[PDB]
Amino acid sequence: SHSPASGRYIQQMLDQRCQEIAAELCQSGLRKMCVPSSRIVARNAVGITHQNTLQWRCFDTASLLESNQENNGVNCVDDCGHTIPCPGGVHRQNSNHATRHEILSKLVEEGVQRFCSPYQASANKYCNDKFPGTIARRSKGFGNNVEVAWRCYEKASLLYSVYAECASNCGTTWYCPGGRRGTSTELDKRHYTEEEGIRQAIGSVDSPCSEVEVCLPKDENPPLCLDESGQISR
Ligand SMILES: [Cl-]
Ligand SMILES: [Cl-]
Repeated sequence: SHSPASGRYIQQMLDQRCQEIAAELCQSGLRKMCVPSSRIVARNAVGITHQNTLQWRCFDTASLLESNQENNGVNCVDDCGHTIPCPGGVHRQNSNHATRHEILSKLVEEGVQRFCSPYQASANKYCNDKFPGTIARRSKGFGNNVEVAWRCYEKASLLYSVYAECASNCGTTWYCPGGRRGTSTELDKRHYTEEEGIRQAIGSVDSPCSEVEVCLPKDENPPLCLDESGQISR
């Protein structure tokens, strides 16, 4: 019934916030922002010409390109607050968007506290300490679509639509958006396999449960800590 997988709760909150922002702007007279909520998503991306940094912005999906080149791909966010390539690209002349970097950043920060597994956080911190900008997944490498290993992946090499293994809030198997296909493109090379280091980072996290409790993971912190059953007479 319920899957061991990220609910993408941060991204969901950002999209709803962006839908509210577009509606406010519509009420201020900004005609192009008067749209149903299905047209509005939050993406972290470049904007129009000269808007060349990654910022959180509210986009009208009817203005996004189906594909992107270098530079102009859009990014979504995992539940540990990392931005990862999502389908689509910014039309640099024609984009219909509203940049809202402060409020959306604040919502990401708040959402990280709720939704980010401390075991995943540890793995991500290891990777970023060692290789700035990278995050941890147990996923595919270059030119091999079967084998998985814990690696520090450059975020631009991940696909938000592809789920890959990450650490649950009990340090158990979970799956998160931002994965590899194991294909053989240049981007498929952009990672550092670190089995021992990531595993050590994961193993170093203190359990939220006592040693007389069983940790059952959840998609939001904290996990369930159930009293382990006794050596009962059955
Ligand atoms: Cl996630
Ligand atoms: Cl803002």
